[PDB]
Amino acid sequence: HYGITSPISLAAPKETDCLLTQKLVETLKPFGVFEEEEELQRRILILGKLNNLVKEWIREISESKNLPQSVIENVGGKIFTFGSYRLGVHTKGADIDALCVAPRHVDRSDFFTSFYDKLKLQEEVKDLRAVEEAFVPVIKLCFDGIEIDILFARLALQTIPEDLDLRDDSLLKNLDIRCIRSLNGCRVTDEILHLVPNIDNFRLTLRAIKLWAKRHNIYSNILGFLGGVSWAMLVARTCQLYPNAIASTLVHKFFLVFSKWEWPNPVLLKQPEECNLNLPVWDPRVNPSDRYHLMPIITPAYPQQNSTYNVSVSTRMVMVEEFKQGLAITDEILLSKAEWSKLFEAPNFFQKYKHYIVLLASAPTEKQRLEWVGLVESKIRILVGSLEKNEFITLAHVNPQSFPAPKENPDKEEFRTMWVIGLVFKDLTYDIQSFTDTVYRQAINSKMFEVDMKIAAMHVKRKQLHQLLP
Ligand SMILES: Nc1ncnc2c1ncn2[C@@H]1O[C@H](COP(=O)(O)OP(=O)(O)OP(=O)(O)O)C[C@H]1O
Ligand SMILES: [Mg+2]
Repeated sequence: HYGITSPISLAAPKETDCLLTQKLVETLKPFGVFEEEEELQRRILILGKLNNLVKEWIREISESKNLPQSVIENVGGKIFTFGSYRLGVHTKGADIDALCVAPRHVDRSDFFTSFYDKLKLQEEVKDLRAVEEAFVPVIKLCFDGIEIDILFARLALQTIPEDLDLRDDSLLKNLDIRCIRSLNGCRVTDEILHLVPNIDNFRLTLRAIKLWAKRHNIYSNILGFLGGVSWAMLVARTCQLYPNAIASTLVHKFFLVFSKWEWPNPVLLKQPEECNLNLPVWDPRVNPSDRYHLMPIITPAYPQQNSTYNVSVSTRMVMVEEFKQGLAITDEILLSKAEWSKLFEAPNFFQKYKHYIVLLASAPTEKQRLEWVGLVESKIRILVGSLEKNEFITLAHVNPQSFPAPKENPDKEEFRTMWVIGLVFKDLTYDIQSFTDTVYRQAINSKMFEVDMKIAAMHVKRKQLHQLLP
């Protein structure tokens, strides 16, 4: 079977679960969860165009390197996809994650120069922006209105066979880490798709879970919660444990299983083999550092890593409790005492805590507000870390959903967004100032700050929140 343990139940559904699974599908449609068929066709044709451009590009490089006409006639080249799109659970408006795989005679500097220019002169391309210096180098663009983030990797192969499988550990044999990191995404995705008993049932379930997580304010890797990959792996492990169940049951078992999971025991999709290479691998047995991890969900391809080391005490608490409520609602639905709609109802965040901290960030230009909000959000965990060390606080729940904030000037217009943070006690002015000072500081030190880029935080009581809001 699938997994590092035996399944929990091999039971198949009853017609009763089949019609219950159809009502789920129906409850999801209004939420944009399912992309339109005409649009999926649009995206398919778009990738074909891209795949060809990559082919065309590589051939030209194969010619400038004068390689024999035999090689030139067989070098190949290919565009691989990964993440939600490749998983089959991308929603309306979601971006596409792609990797460009080329043979050895095409360097990375070629990707950022020869290939970048080729995209630059295509009629369908817009917003062609590159980031050659990121953790995972990437060229971003908007192809016919579709956001596409493209990684790049150079393999030690002379030619790229159409049936190349990127899971073969040998492919990493002595390669630049940049290349290794760029391959990780596809491998992890391709692994997940090969570790679940029934993909179709996996897709529909993942669909339901991601909506639920987003609606319940716990969807964000950056802010210490879970991102697409993490949710996909949790859902996959659930499938491995109920190989013959369908979506209505899996969604339920998802909550049954994880609301009772004993953290920090790690969530693994397969047994980790040992490989000669010396790459970072999550392993509490050899690495003491990895023992402090709170809610580990490990990547299935070498080198395995914890996809959620941003999860703190607060976030872990929040999600554990959210799993319990989740289990409860599905329990009713399964007893026909509730509708699937009840699972996707968002409990008013602005009313579920007796205290809150509100983050205000703004810049002089819409262009800047967007850039500023970027930097700010990456630092919000710092404040939570502080709020946590405080002896009077139990947890800080940052709502990963920011938004435009009220006017602070009736005259000139304003580009100001805001955040609302949940609090739970067992004054806060000092911790908030350290944060504020630290944000203004790190931003300025890393040359990513402009005069008039403001950031203010303030404590507020529930009753007073509704004021500083719509
Ligand atoms: N920790 C990770 N391990 C392996 N692959 C990762 C990891 N983080 C990101 N990726 C890959 O990069 C992709 C980044 O997009 P991200 O938004 O994080 O997830 P996604 O599920 O593809 O997208 P959605 O949020 O569902 O739209 C997702 C996955 O294919
Ligand atoms: Mg994505």
